Amino acid sequence: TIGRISTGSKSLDKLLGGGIETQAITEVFGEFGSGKTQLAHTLAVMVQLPPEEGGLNGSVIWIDTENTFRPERIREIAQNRGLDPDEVLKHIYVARAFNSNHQMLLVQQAEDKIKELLNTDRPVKLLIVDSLTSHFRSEYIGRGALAERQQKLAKHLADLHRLANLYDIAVFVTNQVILAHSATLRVYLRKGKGGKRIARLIGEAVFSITEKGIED
Ligand SMILES: Nc1nc2c(ncn2[C@@H]2O[C@H](COP(=O)(O)OP(=O)(O)OP(=O)(O)O)[C@@H](O)[C@H]2O)c(=O)[nH]1
Ligand SMILES: [Mg+2]
Repeated sequence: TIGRISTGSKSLDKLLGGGIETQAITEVFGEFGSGKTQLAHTLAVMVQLPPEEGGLNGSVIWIDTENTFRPERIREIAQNRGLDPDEVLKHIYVARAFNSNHQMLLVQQAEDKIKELLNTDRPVKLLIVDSLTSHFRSEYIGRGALAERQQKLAKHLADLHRLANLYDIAVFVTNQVILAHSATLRVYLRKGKGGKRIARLIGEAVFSITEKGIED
């Protein structure tokens, strides 16, 4: 069965069919400030809620490539949704990827953690890669790079799709914006009037960024 993780926004959840899915890679893409990292921090709390509150009683693996994970933003979102900020942080396993090759290795390490927690009452249910593409865009540049970059990212995305399907995990990846993509679901995020963010699947959802992370 596909699990669904609430985003915190009822509007965005509706657009997604109820939340971010397990057994799928969901890519959010959009310009600087569009909400990609804030959505990631909000899902890393939401997935820890029980299912009747929109979570999967799950743990989180987060591969951070631009040093934008903020443990205090997690604690705030958790505190404000009525969860213990330190227990929520204990269930997020963060690793910094130093380059695209290290990023690829970290996905194989993630399988070790996933296997370990599979017999626990908080199995990994969410794997975040923020940003999926930043290192690949820095490292593979110039004539011949398009093909090489796309082949390396296809292998990385295949590794991630295997973990999502084999272990019933939601994979959530971000991309800052003609080239091919292989996410299961692609969600375009942009800034709207009045501080809102607007999401479109590639209706529209509208959400805010608040003390609770993301919400309508
Ligand atoms: N309340 C709160 N808002 C924040 C915080 N950090 C960022 N924001 C707001 O959230 C908006 C969305 O930011 P992000 O999710 O980081 O943007 P992004 O899409 O990841 O951007 P890039 O990483 O630059 O591609 C920002 O414009 C800020 O207005 C925070 O720690 N607390
Ligand atoms: Mg970001």
